[PDB]
Formats: sequence, structure tokens, C-alpha cells
Amino acid sequence: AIAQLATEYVFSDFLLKEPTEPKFKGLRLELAVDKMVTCIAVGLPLLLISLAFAQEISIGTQISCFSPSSFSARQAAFVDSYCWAAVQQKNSLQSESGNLPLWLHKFFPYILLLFAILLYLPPLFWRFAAAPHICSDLKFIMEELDKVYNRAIKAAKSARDFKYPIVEQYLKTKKNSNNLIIKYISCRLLTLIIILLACIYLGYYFSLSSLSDEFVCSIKSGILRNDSTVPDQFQCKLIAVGIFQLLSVINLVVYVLLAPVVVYTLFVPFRQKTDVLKVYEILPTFDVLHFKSEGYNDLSLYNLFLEENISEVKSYKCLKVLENIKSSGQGIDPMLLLTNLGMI
Amino acid sequence: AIAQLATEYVFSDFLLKEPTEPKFKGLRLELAVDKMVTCIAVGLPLLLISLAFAQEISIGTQISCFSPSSFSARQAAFVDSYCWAAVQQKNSLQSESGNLPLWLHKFFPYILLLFAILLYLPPLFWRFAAAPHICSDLKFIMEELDKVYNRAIKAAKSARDFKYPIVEQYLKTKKNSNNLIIKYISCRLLTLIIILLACIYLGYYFSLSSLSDEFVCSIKSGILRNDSTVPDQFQCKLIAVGIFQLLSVINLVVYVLLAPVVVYTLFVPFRQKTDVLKVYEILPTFDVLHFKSEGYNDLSLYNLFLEENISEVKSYKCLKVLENIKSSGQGIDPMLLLTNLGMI
Amino acid sequence: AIAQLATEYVFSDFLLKEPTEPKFKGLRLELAVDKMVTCIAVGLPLLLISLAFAQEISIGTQISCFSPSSFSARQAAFVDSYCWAAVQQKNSLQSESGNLPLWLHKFFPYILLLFAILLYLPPLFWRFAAAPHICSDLKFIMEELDKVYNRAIKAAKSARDFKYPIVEQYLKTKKNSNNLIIKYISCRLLTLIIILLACIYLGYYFSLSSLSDEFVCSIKSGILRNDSTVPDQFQCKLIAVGIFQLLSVINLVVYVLLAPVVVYTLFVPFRQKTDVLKVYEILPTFDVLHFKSEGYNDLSLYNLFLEENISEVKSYKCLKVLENIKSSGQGIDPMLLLTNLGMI
Amino acid sequence: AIAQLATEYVFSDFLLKEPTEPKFKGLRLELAVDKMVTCIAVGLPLLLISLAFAQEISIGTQISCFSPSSFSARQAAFVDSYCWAAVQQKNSLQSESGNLPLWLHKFFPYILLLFAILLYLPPLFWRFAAAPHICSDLKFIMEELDKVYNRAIKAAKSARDFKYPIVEQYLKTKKNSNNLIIKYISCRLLTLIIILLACIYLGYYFSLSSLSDEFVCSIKSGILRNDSTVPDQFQCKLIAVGIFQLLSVINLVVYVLLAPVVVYTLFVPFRQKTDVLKVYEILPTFDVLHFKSEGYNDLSLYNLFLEENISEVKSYKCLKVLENIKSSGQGIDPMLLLTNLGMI
Amino acid sequence: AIAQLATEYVFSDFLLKEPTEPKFKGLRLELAVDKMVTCIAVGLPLLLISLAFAQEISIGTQISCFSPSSFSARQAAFVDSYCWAAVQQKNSLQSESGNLPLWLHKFFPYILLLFAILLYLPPLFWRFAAAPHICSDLKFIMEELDKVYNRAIKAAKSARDFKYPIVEQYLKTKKNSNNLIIKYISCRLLTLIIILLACIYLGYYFSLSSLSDEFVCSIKSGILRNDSTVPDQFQCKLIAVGIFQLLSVINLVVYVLLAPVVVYTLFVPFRQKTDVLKVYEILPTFDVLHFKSEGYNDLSLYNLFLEENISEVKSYKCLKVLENIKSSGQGIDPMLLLTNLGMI
Ligand SMILES: *[C@@H]1O[C@H](CO)[C@@H](O)[C@H](O)[C@H]1NC(C)=O
Ligand SMILES: *[C@@H]1O[C@H](CO)[C@@H](O)[C@H](O)[C@H]1NC(C)=O
Ligand SMILES: *[C@@H]1O[C@H](CO)[C@@H](O)[C@H](O)[C@H]1NC(C)=O
Ligand SMILES: *[C@@H]1O[C@H](CO)[C@@H](O)[C@H](O)[C@H]1NC(C)=O
Ligand SMILES: *[C@@H]1O[C@H](CO)[C@@H](O)[C@H](O)[C@H]1NC(C)=O
Repeated sequence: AIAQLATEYVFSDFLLKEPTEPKFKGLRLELAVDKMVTCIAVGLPLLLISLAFAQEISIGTQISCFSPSSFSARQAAFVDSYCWAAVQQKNSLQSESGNLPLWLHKFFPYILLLFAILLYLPPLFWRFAAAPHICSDLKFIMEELDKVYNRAIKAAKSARDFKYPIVEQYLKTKKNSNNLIIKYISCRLLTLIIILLACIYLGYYFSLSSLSDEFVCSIKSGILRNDSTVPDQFQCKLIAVGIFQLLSVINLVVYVLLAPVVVYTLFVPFRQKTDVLKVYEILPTFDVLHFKSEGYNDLSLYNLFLEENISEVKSYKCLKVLENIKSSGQGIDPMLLLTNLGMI
Repeated sequence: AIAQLATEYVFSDFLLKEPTEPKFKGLRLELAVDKMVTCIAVGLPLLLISLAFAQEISIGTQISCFSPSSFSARQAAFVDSYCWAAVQQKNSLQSESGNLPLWLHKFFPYILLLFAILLYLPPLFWRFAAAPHICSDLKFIMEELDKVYNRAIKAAKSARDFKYPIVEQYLKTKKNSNNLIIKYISCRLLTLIIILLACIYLGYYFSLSSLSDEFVCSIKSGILRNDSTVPDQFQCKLIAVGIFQLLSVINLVVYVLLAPVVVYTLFVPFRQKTDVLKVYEILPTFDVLHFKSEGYNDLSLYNLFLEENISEVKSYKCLKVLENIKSSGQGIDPMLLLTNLGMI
Repeated sequence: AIAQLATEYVFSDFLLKEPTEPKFKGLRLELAVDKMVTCIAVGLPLLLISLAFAQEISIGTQISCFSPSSFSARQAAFVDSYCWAAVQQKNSLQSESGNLPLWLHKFFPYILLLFAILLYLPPLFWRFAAAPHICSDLKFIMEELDKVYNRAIKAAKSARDFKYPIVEQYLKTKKNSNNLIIKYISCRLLTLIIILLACIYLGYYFSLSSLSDEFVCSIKSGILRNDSTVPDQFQCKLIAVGIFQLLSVINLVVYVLLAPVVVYTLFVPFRQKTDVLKVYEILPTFDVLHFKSEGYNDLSLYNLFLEENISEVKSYKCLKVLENIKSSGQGIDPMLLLTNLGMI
Repeated sequence: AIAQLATEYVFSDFLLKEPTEPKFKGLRLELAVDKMVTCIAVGLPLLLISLAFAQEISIGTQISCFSPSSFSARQAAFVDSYCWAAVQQKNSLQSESGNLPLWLHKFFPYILLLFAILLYLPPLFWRFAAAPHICSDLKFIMEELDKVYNRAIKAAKSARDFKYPIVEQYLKTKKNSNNLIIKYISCRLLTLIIILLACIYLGYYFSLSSLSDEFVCSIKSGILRNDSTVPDQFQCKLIAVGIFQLLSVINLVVYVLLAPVVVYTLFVPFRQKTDVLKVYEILPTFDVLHFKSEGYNDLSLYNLFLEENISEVKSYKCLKVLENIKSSGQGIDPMLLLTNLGMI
Repeated sequence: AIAQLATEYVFSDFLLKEPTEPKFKGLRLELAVDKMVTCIAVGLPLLLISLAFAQEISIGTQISCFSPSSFSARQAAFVDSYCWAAVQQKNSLQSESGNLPLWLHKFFPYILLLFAILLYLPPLFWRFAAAPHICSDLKFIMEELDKVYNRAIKAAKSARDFKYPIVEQYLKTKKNSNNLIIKYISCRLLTLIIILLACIYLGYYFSLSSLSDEFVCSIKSGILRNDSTVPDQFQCKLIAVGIFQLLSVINLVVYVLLAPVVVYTLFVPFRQKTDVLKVYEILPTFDVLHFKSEGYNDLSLYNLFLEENISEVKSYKCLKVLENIKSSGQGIDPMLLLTNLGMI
């Protein structure tokens, strides 16, 4: 049913499942824009395939050949099945557009599934090769930030009654290596390349004459060759090709809307904005240094992932509360922090 | 079965699922009127699609063409499938109303599913882009309110035997920025625009002549062109078009009933009523200031979400009990609060 | 449906299920490259089998025989079923390519399933015969590493206020025996051999004339032998053989892309890189000795499995944080370790 | 679908389910070679049955009879069903090979299911009659070994700062009785006998003429006896008999590969190797005596089950670590044990 | 599918489900031989019913009637359905064997299901009427035995540093009443009676002429009586009657193998063996008296249930360890018990 496919592929959490494992607990490991690009680019061809053969849009078989009236029902079934299998054998069928449109019309679901798989591959490579590396580091950074917050408020609480910037040094180190960022821009670049190839294929397929689904087929190989009761050629038509073209144009539109999103995603430093650690600079136990910007290096990627997963950090939440209050400038940062009383 | 679709789409918790995650625990993050508008505007086209092809309302195929009596059963099947695929090819079919009604009749389920998806998109954008931002802030506000209540009753209990309005300052800050409110009114405005476009389309479709489902179809392209045994044209009829129109008028009625609800939702300040924090003004540890009204700013949105999710706050419940008792004015607020004894 | 098979075999965690048992908790026991090689080499033939008979690619029966017009529908069904069963009996059918292509065309799904099973067998033998042996040892090594880290920081903490390298001696012992490594390279070698045999078979099958699916069949054994109403021979065609060849070439391409991966996996010492225990050499309670390289011995296999599962080790994570910071060389290892304060 | 059966019967944990009960927690109670022999010998005939009627290998009905052209479709259906039911009634059908091949061709799935059930029976008898007896004893032995290890390290720890070999005496007692071992070799012997009978049957069935699936059938009992419009005899063919023979040869090959495994399993003392308790002899609280070898007695069976389930024993793991280190002979057993510090 | 039924009815835990309730936790309440007799006698007729209509053994309809060639397909369908419904109306059909074989052939699945239900009834009556009574008593006896063991080892431990035989008196009381034992032998006797009636019916049914499935049927009641186009009588055959007889002989064989098992089960005192409480006689806190044998009284039934469920009792396990060691006679019972140190 149409509504079942709708639920399964947009309303269900299709490709939105969090990693079912206690290693990454609440950690996203895939940027929201990347998760939605993957969800679209993968589920749309699948949702389109499932639509193209919805039981109410499909009239029946995928091909019909119009055997003569003298032919029996089984003889007609042979002609249909033969021509269906004969869209490959170029000698049997004669089509005005060519044999390539026939191949594309028969194997359109396979090609869409191929595009879905190829578009799922880069997110899978990211989830397996580079997601744990960033997950461990991000979990460690969040733990260290919570610890420095607790120590800062404990020092402030003792005042109301070591000191090494380890996380800052770790991020300074991340500023050097660029392995994770080249992995990220490589998976994004393969996603963009596959999306553009899919756009090219879908634009070509939609550009077909729309009469290329009608091909002349001749069951005259083998012992049927010199047979006389069988006519020389049959007029076959590939049903559901109009549906294929109408769905291919939808896929092409969505993909050419998605390609600018991927291209923008490709520029990872430009997206690093609203410096997340700047809110921590108001802590005594934390050095006054953001030092996170301007590079095609893993530091920018970590900045993005921190900007995403930082809302889970309670210390960040309270510090951002104080920072927003500081916009008015009524009281003072350490006083409001001591008032806070939120170690964990 | 009809009853299965009924269960799935009204009696089941379709699109009423709470976010399956411990980040938002009992927090709604979608106003009840917005949740019901989404549920209706999305499930109604899906429920209608599933109805339009219920096994007891569908007689069989979606098209029937009445081939001549001389035609074999397979030859008749070819005519049916050809004309079904030929509602697209404008050269083959001749219809009094035009080819556009034929397109709309064949692809009515697809268009309804498209409307369902487009109507689901703004709630999805709200759930992903702006729901966590409001969720963290609302959870922090509820925690701070419980904390101030506990501190107030502890001070009162010590009397029977810091002091910074942090949440008030946070809300004062929210009064300034308007990012969340423009996100909210933007998703609501896209919902209204898509609902109005769906109303326009459904009113047009229902306005079709009701004989536009009968079209004359000619299987005479290719080698069949100069064939003589095949008649010049066939009288095809698109079954289940009357069902499509009867369901389109239902969808249009429900949508023109839903559009005023969305328009009213669009006026977020007007809906901010029954000042929820006013009940907290009777606490000594809480400054005597509501300061939440009159603006197209995120403060009004936060007021709505607080009015919704505030029933989960135990301190709010007890304070509202005292406030309602105060209507009689028998005793006194601090005495009844000390009697209360409900820290958590 | 195509999309259902897509989900089940690429988007679902097919053959990615962690061992459902508390004996191995978070331990991989299968290298990521080996897990992906198994997933591909097993799920691809299964995904291809399921595709080759997707309800929208299949026109109907797998064989059609074109009985004469005088034959009844049941008589035609007998001819079809007889020839289907007669691709085996070499006396009945006469084919230009031979009877072997006919056998291969009828039993192509069985042969692909056979290849899937044979390719699943070596990973199963590894999971049952050699996975627990390495699992117990790896869990013990991780526990001992966490213990030595805790003891080192406790000694450092006492300074701020036994001693036997047991794990080093255990690994030195592993350096001697080679049972696990010969088991590993044997399962990998059988995987490579079966992949190459599958490549050979698929390249042969795809090389078939593409007209070998058309065979002449004669229902003239038994009492039908001297019967006259039945014609001498029927022109049968095996539908879905073009689909079989198009899928066999896909399987062959993926398999010849997979074979270099298996060959590279076969060289286990070469893959032992980024010495994982080198990060532990900065501990006083740990002897300054890596001693893990250069051999076709179980030590290299354990090095690979440690490199994989070591991210679960918290002590390793903190030590790698200190080691990366040491790249700048600002402070000192024991001071930063004492600052760390992460016993568990 | 083929791939569904593949998953269910090889890739799923079919007959690999651990006993769903807290009485045996992590205890195997079935030797790995016995578990795999059972899995193969049971799932292979089931997997073969499911294959023999895969929707893409089955052309349709299991029998086709070729009624005359004058016969109606229902009259043809009567002939087919009559002959299908008439492979039993020996008077009606005349076959060159005999009626026994016809019986075997009709009831091949039943015979394979019968073999699967009979092969599942001995493992079931072992799981119910003799598995709890060995489970309680093995759990007690593991608990006693952990206890003696704890006591030995506690005595060693007190030195760094009763005494009855109960488990040794228990095993000495097991050395006497042979009830469990005769139960084990009896279930293995019945498994071997049933496997050999299945090999004999499958080798016979595969040896059929391959034209025994074509039998002449005569619907001429009752009032049809002297009827004239009905022909004297019909040429029926049992479709899917070639598939049955091709699957029977596969089953026979796998079974004659499995029979040597069962025969080797039958020699339980020979398999008792790598004396597991020898690693415990380095404990002071444990007497220096293995005393486990050379007998057709329950002690050898317990030795096998201990060798299997001993990896779950933590004390055994640590002791084996020390024993492997002792191969180099650098330090000393009690010193390394005291260093160990792994009571539980 | 055959393999699905195989899994469901032998390989699944069909009728082996433990009582899903915390009242009986690990308590069997059904003797293993009784559980297996129930499983066989109930699942075998169900497994046989499911086999008799496996989609690959069923050719199609259950009856075929061979209407004349002039009859239309719908007219043939009327004859088939009429005769199917007319095996009851004795006036319409004329069969050589009689109308009773026809009744038995049509309703064979119903009769097998009836036998399955009647054979399930006595185990159900036992599970509901007499299982809780024995469950409470057995749980109390096990608790009292664990308590007396704990007290005995505590007295022995105090020596190394009340007294009423309550459970012995309870069992002495059980020796008097015979309600549970007459309930048990009554359910077993009804099981045996129903098994013997099923054997009689199946032996009769299998003894049918095997041509009793062919009956002459006449659709000539009502307005068809004096009609002329309809022939006087039709030759109908009940397909799948040979399958019914082949399955009935299997059921009869299994049932005549099962009946001796039930008869042996009927002799409950004879089965009371290996006196389970004899192992407790070596406790000082336990009187030296077995006092459990020789009677058609509830004590023998309790002895059987204790022999079954006693392996769950830890104290029994340790005491049996000491008793087996006592076979050698090396040490002494109280010394080894004090060494034991297993209170719970
Ligand atoms: C069919 O007849 C034609 C007559 O020209 C001949 O060339 C051809 O070889 C024949 N083919 C077969 C299959 O007999
Ligand atoms: C069919 O015959 C007509 C006769 O006017 C001719 O114009 C047309 O080209 C023919 N088409 C084919 C397919 O032969
Ligand atoms: C069929 O007739 C031919 C005539 O030559 C004869 O050789 C053959 O034995 C006959 N077969 C049967 C089944 O009667
Ligand atoms: C059929 O006719 C034959 C003629 O010989 C006769 O022997 C036989 O008894 C008849 N059977 C029936 C059913 O009338
Ligand atoms: C059918 O015709 C016969 C002629 O003898 C007559 O006896 C009988 O009553 C008729 N039945 C009906 C239904 O008219």
C-alpha cells in the first residue's frame, strides 16, 4: 500500500536509527545536515521504487505484446515473456529509439536501487572507519569539560566558604592532523559525485522519447524461425515506463536540490561558527583561549561535532545560560556560577 | 481491511509517538494544537489513499477498456494496459476534458502522498532544527523552578524552626532574541501554504466533470498503425475516480477546517495566556515579576511551551493548588506552603 | 519488493550482529575489513538472488514454451512444466550451446546460494573455533592494561602526596605459538579460494551465448512417443536468464574487487601497524618494551585485534591523549597523568 | 524466497539457541562438534526441502499429465489430480521403473523431514535426559575450582603479609560410573545409524533412472471404466523430480562428509586431550594429580565438557596465563599468582 | 512450508513452555516422560494435519469429479463442490465401501484435531487442578531441605569453632492421603484410553480399501432431477486420501509406541527409585529415616516430583557430591561437609 511505504520511508525512523550500542550513548557522530542528506538520497530512490509498483498504480504485468487473436492465452503469455526477456537480445527486437532505452526501462528499479546503495556507501564508510575515532575523542572532550566545570565551581565554592588545560592542549593537537577531515570531505565528495551521476542518469532517462517503451518484438529464433502461423513481429509496450519517467524527474529535482546542500557541507571550515568553547572562557580553571578556526584540519571537524553534541553537556548548558544572562550585564559571571550549584 | 486502516491511522498513536530518547523525557516540544494539526494534515491523506483502494471498495483493476468481442482475453489485457500507460502519451488518447484530468486521475494517490509528505516536512524541520534548542532551555527552566521552590520552602521551614533570579534573567534574555519564534512561525506558515495549495488542488480535482474518467484510447502506434483487425479506438474508463473525487472533497473539507486552526496558531502572542509564572510570584526566593508578554519574540514561544509542559513540574502543581485556594482567601500563602511539605 | 530487499541486505545490520552473549561484551573478534568482506561476499549473492526474482522484474514463469494454437491451456501448461523438468533429461531437449548452459540457467539461484553458504563457512569456523580463544585472551589483556594503568597512577598519586610485567610476558609467549594465525590465514585463504571459484563460475556463466536460454524441447517419451497430435518439438525459452547474466556480471565485478582486499588481508604482519602498546611505554609500572612485530605468529594477530578493540579501553584512550599532547612537548608525561585522574 | 531460507537455516542461529533458562547459564552442555553435526544433519534436509519448492525453481504443480485437446480445463485438472492421488493405487498407473519410485517421488519432502526429525531426536534425548545431570556436576566443578583458586591466593596473600581435594575426589568418583558416557555414545551411535540410513536412501533415490518421474496413468476405475470419450491412458510426469535428485545428491555428499565426523566423535577418550586440570596443579590448595584419562567412563566425557566450558572459568584463565608464561620460565608460579590479584 | 511446520512442531518449544508465572519458578510440575508423552501425542496429529496439506504435497482441491467435456468450467466447479458437500447426503452418492469412509475421508483433519485436543485435555486438567497443589508442597519441601542443610552446617561450623523433623513429618502425612495420586493416574488413564481409541480409529482408517476415495456422485436433486443435459452420475475422487492413510499409519505406529510408555507411567510406585532423601540422612539435623516407598499414595507421586525437581536444590547437589565421594570412603561425611561451606 502507498501509505505503508510512506510510513516506512518518511514517517518511520528510516536511516535515523541511533547506533544500537553503549559505546556511543547519545553521541550523534553524523552531522544533522549529513544525516538528512543521507536519509533523502537513500530513501528517495527506495521510496520511488516502491511507489513505481504500488498495487494501485500497477495495472498488471510490466510488458504487454498484443499477440494475434488466433493465438491461445498461453501462446500470448509466451510472446509477452519472450519479448520481456528479449529486450536484451538485440537481434530479436527492433526499436526506433534503440536497445539502450529498452535496457533502461526494464532495469530502472535495479538502477535506482544501485544509486541508493552507492549513496549509502559513503555514510557507511564514515560510520565504520571514522565514526569511532571521533566518538572516543568527543566523549573524552565532553568528560574533560564536565570535569573542568566541576573543578572550577568547587574552587569557587571553596572561595565562597595541577591546573593543566588538558582539553585545550588536545584540541591544539587536533589542529595539526587532518586525517578525519580528509575522510569526511572524501565521503562527502563521493556522495556529491554519485548524486551528480544520478542526476545525469535521471535527466537522460526522463529525456527519453516516451515512445521508447513501445518496441517491436519478433519471436522467430530457433525452430520458430521459418514457422508460418506465428506473425513476423509483435507490437509490445513496456507498461509503467511513464511512471518511471514521472518518478525519475521527481528524483532528479530532489537530487539537484540536494547537491547544493552537499556542496555547502563540503566547506567544513565555513560551517564552523558560533564558537562553542567561547562559553567556557569564563571559568578560572579554563585557560582564556578558543583557538579553534581557519583550517582544513581535523580541528574544524571536531568543532562541528562539538557544536552538534554539546547540548548533551550539562556544564555547557549552564555556562550558556550564564553567557546569555551576561548580555544584559546585570550581575557577574563567578557570582552567578556559584549561585548555579550544578556540578552534575 | 477498512478497520485495520482505521486503527492504524486514527486509533493507533500514529504521529503521536513521543521522541524515543532520554534527552527529552516527558517534554512535549510540539504544542498540542500543532501536534493535532500535523496528525490530521498528514494522516488524513494517507488514510484517504488507503481507503481509495480498500479491497471492498475496489472492484478490480483501475482501468477497463472494453475491447471488441473478437479480441482474446490477453488482447483485451493488452488494450487495458496500453491505455493505462497511454494516459500519458497525449497523441494516443482523445478525451473531452483533456489530458490533465487523465494525469490527475492516474496519479491521484501519488499527489495525495506528496501532500502528506510536504505537510510532514515542516513538523520534521521543527523536530530536528528547533526542538532540541527549546528542549534544553525548557528542561533547565523546569529544573531551576523546582530548585527555587525547594529553596523557598527550606527558607520557610528554617523560619518555622546568593538569591539571584537566574531563571527570571534567562527569560528576560529570551525576550530579546527571536530565532526560535521565526522558525516556529515559518514552519507554521509553510504548513498553511501547503494546506492551501492542497485545498486548491483538491477543489479543482473534485470540480472535474466526473466523466473525465472516460477517455477514448487508440492502440495504433507502431506496427499496429495500419493494422485492420484492431478497431480504431477503445472506450476506456478509469474506475475508482468517483471514489477519488468523493475522498478529495472529504480531504478538502477537513483541510479548510484545518486552515483556520493553523492561521490562529500563527498568532503566537495572542495564544500566550494564563501567565504560568504568575503562580510562582508568591515565593520569597522568587522575584515578583512575570515579565512575559507582548512580542514576536522567543519569549512568547517559551511561554507557550511552558504552559504546555508545566504540568509535569511538581512545584508548579503545588503552587497552583495554593493559588486556587487563595481565591477563597481563608489562610495565607507562606503558612499553607510550609504545611505543603513537598520538596520533590 | 525491491526496497524491502535493499533494507534487509544493505541497510539492515545483516551479518553485522554482535555476538548475542555476555562472554564477548563489545569485543569485535572479527576485523572490520574481514567483517565487511564477509558481509559483501555473503549478502551480495543473496541480494542478487532476491533481485533476480523481484516481483516487478519477473514477468511470470521462469520458462515459456509456445505450444501450438490447437493445444489447450492445460496442454500448454504440461509442455512448459515438462520442458522445465526436461532441462535435466538430456535426451529430450536439443540445444545449440549444450545441456550444461541449461542446467546452469535453471539452477542459477541454487549456485549463488551455494556460493553464499561456502563464503559464510570460513567466518563461521573463525567465530566458533578461534573467536573464543582470542576473546578470552583479549579481555584478559585489556583488564591487565587497565589494572597496570590504575596501579601506575596510584603510585604517581602517592608520590604527589610485585611489579611484574605480566601482560608483556603473556604477549612474549603469544609471539611463540602460531595456531591462531594459521587458523586465521586458513579461513582467509579458503575465503579467497571460494571467491576466485565464484569469479570463475560467474565469468563463465556471463560468457554464455545469451541465446542458450532458448532450447528446443520434445515431449515425446512414453506413450506420447508415436502420438501424432503433439508436434515433434517445442521452442522453449528460459525467461530471466538475461537477468541472471546481468546479475552475474555484477557479482563478478564486486568479487574481483573483493579478492584484492582478501589477498591484502592475508598478509597479517604487514597490517600490524601503529604499535598500540607503544602508548603504554610512558607508564612507570609498565616495562619499556613494545616487542610486537615481524612474524607469522599469533602475536601479530593479537596486535591486529588489540588495534581494533583497544578503543574500548579507557586507559588506552587517556594514554593516547597524553601521547598526542606530547607531540607539542609542552609539559611532561607523569605530571599530565597525575592531572588526568581517570582510574576507571 | 531463496535468500530468506538461506538466512533462516544457515545465517540465523537455527538450532544454535542456548537453553533459555537460568539453570544452565553459559554452560554449553553440547560439544561444539556435536552441535555442528546436529545443526548440519538437521538443517540441511530442511534447507533442501525448502529449496526444492522455492517459488522460482517450482514451475507450478508437482505433476502434469497432458490430457487430450478435447478435454476441458477442469477435465485436465481431474486427470492431473487423479494421477497424483493414483501414484499410490498400483492398479491405475503403469511405470517402467515401478511404483516404488513413484512413491519416493511424491513423498520425497516427507522422507527428508522424517530424516531431519530422526536426526534431531538423539540430540533432544541428550538435552533432556543427560544434559542436566552433566550441567549440575559441571557447574559444581567450576564453582569448586574458583573456590580453591580463591583459597590458594588467599593463603598466598597471607604468606606475603580442612584442605580437602573435594573436586579431585568427585572426579575420581566420576572415573567409576559410565552412565553418562554410554548415554553419549548411544545418542552418537543412533545419530550415525540414522545418517547412514539416510545416505543409503539418498544414494538409492539419486540412483533412480531419472525417467521414473514419467509414469503412465489411467483414469478408468468406477463408472469411467467403460467410458469411451476418455482415453485409455495419460502420460504424466512428476515435475521437480530432477530437483529432488539434485538435492538428494547434495544431501548424500554432505552426509558422507558428516559420517566420519560422527565416527570420530564416537571415540570420546581419544578426544580427551590437553589436560585442562593440569593447569591447576600449580596451586598449593590443590593436590598434584590430574587423574583424568584412559577410559570408556563418565570421567572422559566430563573432561571433554570441562575442556569446552572451562574458558568461562576466570580462575582457569588466569592459571593458563601463568602456565603459558612458565614456558619461558623467567619468574615463579606463586610470585606471579600473588601478583595476579584476581579472586573473582 | 514443510520446514516451517517442522520447526514449529518439533524444533520449537511447542508444548515445552514453562509456566509463565512467578508462582512456579523452575519447578517442572510435569514429569519429563509425561511432558514428552503429551508433546508427542498432541503435536504429532497436529504436525500430520499440517503435513497432509503442505503446499507441495497438495495438488489442488481436495476433490475432483470429472464432469463431461460439454460442461463449462463453472458447471464443472458446481459438480465438484456439490459432490464435496454431498459426501454427507447419503442419497446422492453411491460408493462401494459405503458412506462412512467418505465421511472419514472428508473430515480426517477434524478427527485428528479432535484427538489432539482430547489428548491435550488430561495434561491441562493436571496443570490446572493438581499442579499448584503439588507445586506449593514441593517448593515448601525444597525450602525446608535447604533450611535443614543450613542449620546442620551451622551446627557443624559452631562445633568446629527445636530440632523437629518437620519435612519428614510432612512427608509421613503425604503417605496417608491419595488424592493427588488418583488425580495423576486418572489423567494418565484417560490419556491411555484416548491413545488407544486413536490407535483403533487410525488402524481402521488405514485399513480402508484405498479405493473408497473414489465415489460416484449424482447432481440430480431439485430441478436438476429430470434435467437431461446433466449426466446421471459423476466419477469423483477424493484427492489426498492416500496421504491421509500414509499419515494415519505413521500416527498409529507412533501411538502404539507411545501406549507402552503411558502404561509404564501408570505404575507410579515402580518408578519411585533412587531414594532422593537418602542423601540427606547424613545430616545431624535430619532424622535417619527415608520412609518413602510402597504405596498407591501421594507420597510416591511426591517422590517422583522430588526426584525430578531436586536437582534445583543446591543442598541436595552438595550432599550428593559428598555421598558419591563416600563410595570411596576416604574421609568422613561431617568433615567434608564442614569443608563444603555452601550455605546457599
Ligand atoms: C527454416 O526454413 C528456412 C527456409 O529458407 C531455412 O533456411 C532454415 O534453415 C530453416 N530453419 C530450420 C530451423 O529448419
Ligand atoms: C502502414 O500503412 C500505411 C498505408 O498508408 C503507411 O502509410 C504506413 O507507413 C504503414 N506503416 C507501417 C508500420 O508499415
Ligand atoms: C509407437 O509406435 C512406433 C511405430 O514405429 C513403435 O515403434 C513404438 O514401439 C510405439 N510405442 C508405443 C508406446 O506404443
Ligand atoms: C462397463 O462395460 C463393460 C462392458 O464389458 C462391463 O463389463 C462393465 O461391467 C461395465 N461397468 C460399469 C461400471 O457399468
Ligand atoms: C421431473 O420430471 C419427472 C418425470 O417423471 C417428474 O416425475 C418429476 O416430478 C419432475 N420434477 C420436477 C422438479 O419437475
